[PDB]
Amino acid sequence: SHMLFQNVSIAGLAHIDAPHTLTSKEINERLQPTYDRLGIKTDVLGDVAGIHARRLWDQDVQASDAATQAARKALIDANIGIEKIGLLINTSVSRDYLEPSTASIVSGNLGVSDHCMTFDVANAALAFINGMDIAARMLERGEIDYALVVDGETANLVYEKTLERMTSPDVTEEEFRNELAALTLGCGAAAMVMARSELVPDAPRYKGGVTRSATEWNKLCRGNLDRMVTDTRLLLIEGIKLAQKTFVAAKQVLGWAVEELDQFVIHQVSRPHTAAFVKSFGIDPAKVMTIFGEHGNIGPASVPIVLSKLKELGRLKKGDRIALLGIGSGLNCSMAEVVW
Amino acid sequence: MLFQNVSIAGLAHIDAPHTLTSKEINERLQPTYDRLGIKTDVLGDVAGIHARRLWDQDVQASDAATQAARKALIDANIGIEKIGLLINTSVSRDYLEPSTASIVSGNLGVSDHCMTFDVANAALAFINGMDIAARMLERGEIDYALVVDGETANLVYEKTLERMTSPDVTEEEFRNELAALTLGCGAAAMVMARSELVPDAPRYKGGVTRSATEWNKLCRGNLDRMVTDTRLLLIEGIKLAQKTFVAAKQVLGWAVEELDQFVIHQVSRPHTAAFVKSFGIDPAKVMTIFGEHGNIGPASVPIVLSKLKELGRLKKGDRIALLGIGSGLNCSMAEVVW
Ligand SMILES: CCCCCCCCCCCCCC(=O)SCCNC(=O)CCNC(=O)[C@H](O)C(C)(C)COP(=O)(O)OP(=O)(O)OC[C@H]1O[C@@H](n2cnc3c(N)ncnc32)[C@H](O)[C@@H]1OP(=O)(O)O
Repeated sequence: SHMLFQNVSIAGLAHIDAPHTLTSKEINERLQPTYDRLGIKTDVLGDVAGIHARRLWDQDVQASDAATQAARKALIDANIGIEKIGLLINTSVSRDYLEPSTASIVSGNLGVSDHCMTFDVANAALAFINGMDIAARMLERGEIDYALVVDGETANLVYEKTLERMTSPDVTEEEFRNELAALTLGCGAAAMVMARSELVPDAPRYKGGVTRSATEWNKLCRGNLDRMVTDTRLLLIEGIKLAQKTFVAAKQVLGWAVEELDQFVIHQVSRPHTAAFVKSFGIDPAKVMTIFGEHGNIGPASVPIVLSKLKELGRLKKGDRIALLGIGSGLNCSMAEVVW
Repeated sequence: MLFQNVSIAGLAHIDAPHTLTSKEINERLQPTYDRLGIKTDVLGDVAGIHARRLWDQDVQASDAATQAARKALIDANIGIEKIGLLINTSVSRDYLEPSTASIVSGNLGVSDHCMTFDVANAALAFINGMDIAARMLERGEIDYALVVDGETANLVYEKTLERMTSPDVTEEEFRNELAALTLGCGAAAMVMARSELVPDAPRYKGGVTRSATEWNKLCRGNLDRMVTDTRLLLIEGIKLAQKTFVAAKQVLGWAVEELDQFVIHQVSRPHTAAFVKSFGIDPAKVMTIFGEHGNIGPASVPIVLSKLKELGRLKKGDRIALLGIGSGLNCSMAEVVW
């Protein structure tokens, strides 16, 4: 077994693209006076990070609202009603309150039954995969028939407040550099219905995978509702080191050889980080979908949004082996397999 | 069915160092009380919370949690290198990213194999964390798990007492922030293990979970503010608690006279009284610390369990019912055999 999941399936999947486009060109317009004062002559967003646009919601959209929208769409995709759901996990970085959980708010919106178990999982960009594993352990055992894993991310306030701080006459070069990665974040949402395979014999299978950690690096990227501070240089170097460890494990437990994988669904922090990742493991770039260029980094929703987009694009065929991979602040790294 | 091979290897709590009495709070509120014409001591006489504990300045959730974790490892007689899973279940949190668990894990020096993340579910999350860990242990993924929880209410007291002493405060504003004045600081941590590793240790059997998520608006909390519909929350909270207990009677086979301790969420005197009379539970079998510690959120249940353990009270075979509940509303009831 190697503790891989048996008879756990993806019954439904969906994403929501946030409606309002914010271009790096617009951003650079606002920041230009500060660029000039600091003597920055390069387009650090568009050319260095490789981000050309990102999407935002309306101001009044909460994490629970975006998650609820994705969940209803996924329920339709699995062709089931909310009454079938025995577990709902919300995995987002964004959250409505410290208490109650965002999951309870989403569950109240959807109308789950009084038998439905709900809670949040938080773990930066890897939480959706953590949520899938937790649901999978219940599904494999047969405690429930169907689960929802949900995730809505809102970056509105971080853009609003970061831009104000950075266009201050008094902003220091250090603060500017520290906060710049915030302007690579994006809004979006995703949700997945997982099921016992017996109920959905033709659905994709989720096998799980492996995780490794380097929690001595927990200071590298710190975020709250209106601020994210990031050591981008160190994140890259230490992130890659951690992935290599995780890849050794993936080869032991998953039996992975890169040329035998059909798709790589990778969490994205920037264009150069992704290029370094791919170069490191000899991955065929044709096997790596990216949406960072126009959606930026959607935190823990990124992986399932990309998977959902691949499905919607017709890129996924029966029997395709799909690798889910990411490095999340912590640091953590998880790699898991789906067989379409 | 129930967990078969899961034990509690170690357990610990931290009581916060500074006492804030209700008498001391009331002296501060008094001129607000004299305006508005309030002549009742709600905290002391009605809620029955006479004191709560605060941390030193700038103690973070992660610091409190790390403190409890080091104690719980000592209690379990294991080094951090044996921990394959660390879950942080606190309401309080350092940041949105990364997990507070990664910060505690960094403090402790966990290994590069150790899986970590947060579970958030108001005052229920410790029991949720226990069950998540239990499923991994049963499945052979790990040998030992830490479940940790540090709560800090310092800021909520500072900010709330500011608002309540404002010359503008109205009585309705006062009433819907009053519950914030029943919260308290503290921390707890638990080591869970595969039973073959720790044969004399208490067994955790798991339990049953019910929800009333239509009531998610009734208690809303951030670091600096908690707004609470006290009346409806007490009424619906006990409604769900009553339903989960009925479910527990069915699947765990529970009958009241056959349980030796009830370890319940620590809310208030009337909440407690209302629940205990529903099922004719002996109040002598229900340890309470809110009188002096207030409501410590999801850490309340394991803090009580730890105090019972340290009291040296419990005997082998004692059936201990863990009754958790949290804003949501969510309720979970589970059994430990000592
Ligand atoms: C399974 C788990 C089991 C756990 C146990 C059960 C949990 C269930 C809950 C689940 C939750 C989930 C998780 C959580 O923990 S979420 C947090 C919830 N915690 C709390 O609400 C604790 C704080 N509240 C209380 O202790 C009670 O609700 C109080 C004491 C407030 C009322 O208590 P009681 O029933 O006695 O109300 P009464 O109407 O008969 O008293 C009237 C008198 O008191 C006065 N007054 C009243 N309210 C307020 C106020 N807000 N502001 C100012 N004053 C107030 C009033 O003016 C009057 O004074 P006087 O006219 O006579 O001058």
